[PDB]
Amino acid sequence: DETGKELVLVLYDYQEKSPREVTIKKGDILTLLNSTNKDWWKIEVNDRQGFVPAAYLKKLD
Repeated sequence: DETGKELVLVLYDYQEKSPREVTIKKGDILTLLNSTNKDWWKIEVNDRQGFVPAAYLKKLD
């Protein structure tokens, strides 16, 4: 994790809305840190970790 193993493809741009969210760019390949919640997954982008919509990411496997 925390940069390595499970990766995800960002399907659409996403602008953070809550203090626990992060902003992601469409077309980015990022580390999937936690996919236990159906609607909200934690990922890493740059030097940040936070949630974004699960539907806005595709799991790469």
